[PDB]
Amino acid sequence: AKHHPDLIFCRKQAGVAIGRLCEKCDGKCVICDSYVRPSTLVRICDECNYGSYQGRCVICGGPGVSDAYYCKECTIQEKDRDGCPKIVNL
Ligand SMILES: [Zn+2]
Ligand SMILES: [Zn+2]
Ligand SMILES: [Zn+2]
Repeated sequence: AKHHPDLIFCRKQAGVAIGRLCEKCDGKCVICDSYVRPSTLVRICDECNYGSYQGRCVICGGPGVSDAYYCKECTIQEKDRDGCPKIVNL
């Protein structure tokens, strides 16, 4: 999370690529880490989808087994409207 100073939200325009979650993170919200009920499918930007992290867990980088969602509280607070929710290093 950030917290960290070199870490931040990509927030680039999301495209058609769908964020994933590993077995460990399944059900968890990409933004708040809660298990509030899933509300909207996570999409990531073309750059976050490229490379080593492709198809990997959007939260931890583990092997993706299911699609990531924003929870209902997050969609109410409009956290899905900011763009790509992946944490990046910069
Ligand atoms: Zn949430
Ligand atoms: Zn991104
Ligand atoms: Zn994970």
